[PDB]
Amino acid sequence: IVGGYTCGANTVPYQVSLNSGYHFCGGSLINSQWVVSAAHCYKSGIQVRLGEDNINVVEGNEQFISASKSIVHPSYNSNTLNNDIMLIKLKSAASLNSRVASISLPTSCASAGTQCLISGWGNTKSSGTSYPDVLKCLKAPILSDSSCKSAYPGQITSNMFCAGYLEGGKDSCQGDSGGPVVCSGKLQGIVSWGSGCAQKNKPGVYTKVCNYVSWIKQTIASN
Ligand SMILES: C[C@H]1CCCC[C@@H]1Oc1cccc(-c2nc3cc(C(N)=[NH2+])c(F)cc3[nH]2)c1[O-]
Ligand SMILES: [Ca+2]
Ligand SMILES: [Cl-]
Repeated sequence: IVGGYTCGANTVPYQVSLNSGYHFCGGSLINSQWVVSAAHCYKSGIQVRLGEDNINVVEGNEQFISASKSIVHPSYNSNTLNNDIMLIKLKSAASLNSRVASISLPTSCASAGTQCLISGWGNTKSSGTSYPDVLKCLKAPILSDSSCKSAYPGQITSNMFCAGYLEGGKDSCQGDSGGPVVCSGKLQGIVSWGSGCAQKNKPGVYTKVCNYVSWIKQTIASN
């Protein structure tokens, strides 16, 4: 997160860290046994780390659970990043409490101007690499489709939306990939891609989760 602030320990209880010996992507807990992340964060040997704040210190509240299976969306296109969503099933259910909680899936899509919370342990520099120990937060609005398509002509599909600041300075970045974009208590986006981080007129692009609720529910119900 570039230009964001320290969230405060456990204030984002649905945030998870996907770990393979180091933090590589974020994700969102949607029930006690499933996490939603981005398809491009897929890899084998994933350990999901819940209740985290400092990812380099065991401070208490952490639950480390291995992924039993990862389900990348069948129509995921790694060249356009269209359908960039993945579901991860945990080997055992997590114990939910006030520090580890699931976030709700939306019943409708959000409108331009909605203010959302984006969080993660991704890079904090737009020019260079500085990865934080604790969770960073950024409040950012969903942009209109016209401004998004004007920024990324020919690359935005109906399963994506832009959120951020066209002036640059505040944005999600590499490492935040797979994590949550929550608006009015509902998970509306997944950090997916963007050109650089916090650059002027190059906002972040997020997977539009409201277009995948029936898919998430049918897939969870059959696995
Ligand atoms: C291929 C996976 C393997 C595990 C590590 C993440 C990597 O994926 C990535 C590699 C390099 C950059 C990104 C990335 N940059 C990003 C920048 C932005 C933004 N400008 N708001 C964003 F929204 C998502 C991004 N994701 C990214 O998601
Ligand atoms: Ca920790
Ligand atoms: Cl276009």
